[PDB]
Amino acid sequence: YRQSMNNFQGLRSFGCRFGTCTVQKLAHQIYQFTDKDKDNVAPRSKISPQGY
Repeated sequence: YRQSMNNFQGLRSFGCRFGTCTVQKLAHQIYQFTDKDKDNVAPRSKISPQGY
């Protein structure tokens, strides 16, 4: 089993200008807690961990 990794304003939420830890990889969640916009894609449609 696994759980959250962390939580804060934004201290360790960045390190590389581009790659696997940039505004692009971070914004992935920016629209996950609000989901204001959509582009024919969802976290459930892609993967299906079934709450693991």
